[PDB]
Amino acid sequence: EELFTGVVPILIELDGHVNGHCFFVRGEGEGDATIGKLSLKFIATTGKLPVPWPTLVTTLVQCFSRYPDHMKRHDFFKSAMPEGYVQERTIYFKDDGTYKTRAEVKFEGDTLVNRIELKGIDFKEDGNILGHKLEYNFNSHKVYITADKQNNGIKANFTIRHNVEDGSVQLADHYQQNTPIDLPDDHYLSTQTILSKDLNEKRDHMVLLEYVTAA
Ligand SMILES: [Cu+2]
Repeated sequence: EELFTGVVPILIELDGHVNGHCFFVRGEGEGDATIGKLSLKFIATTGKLPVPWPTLVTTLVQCFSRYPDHMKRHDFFKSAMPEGYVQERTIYFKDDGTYKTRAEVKFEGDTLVNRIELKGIDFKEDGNILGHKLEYNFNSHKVYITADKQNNGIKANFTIRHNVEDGSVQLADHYQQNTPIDLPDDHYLSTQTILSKDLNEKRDHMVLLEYVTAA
């Protein structure tokens, strides 16, 4: 709780391998967990990414979600601090390839840091992902959390809707395990996101603003 009153600096570092391709992504910014606001800039320090930016958005700190006082007792992510929880995920793109990921989220000094390993496999050649055919926007989604207990963590479930350029939609099935390095009765996070760019950046990048509240 108290480690998130005020505004906290965020550092996100990603390690990506998809179909033999390679990338590293670094993001700075800050979060305000008392109103659920995130602001972040990400740079692909290894030139043009091999996947479209919005596939990585879900993957790149839920501990910045806003919990109503009446729900403060059900916030897992904050309870596991300043020590760090591990976020594990599996992501199926329908009829297109998979992401499997592991991440440690923890405080380092006064910075909340999130360090991430990613593998991406079986992704179709010139499918929507490897073919960069998704629109550069993000939609709203609900993230259904539930207790794990038998491994002192939480699980999660949601489906991301991706806008394809022609007008169809790429579905991305997420499964999630978090585990500490507290338990919540079944609720969900309501997520809202805006993908932008910075007209004074040359490098390849993404600006991201986002609001999340629990219900
Ligand atoms: Cu690597």
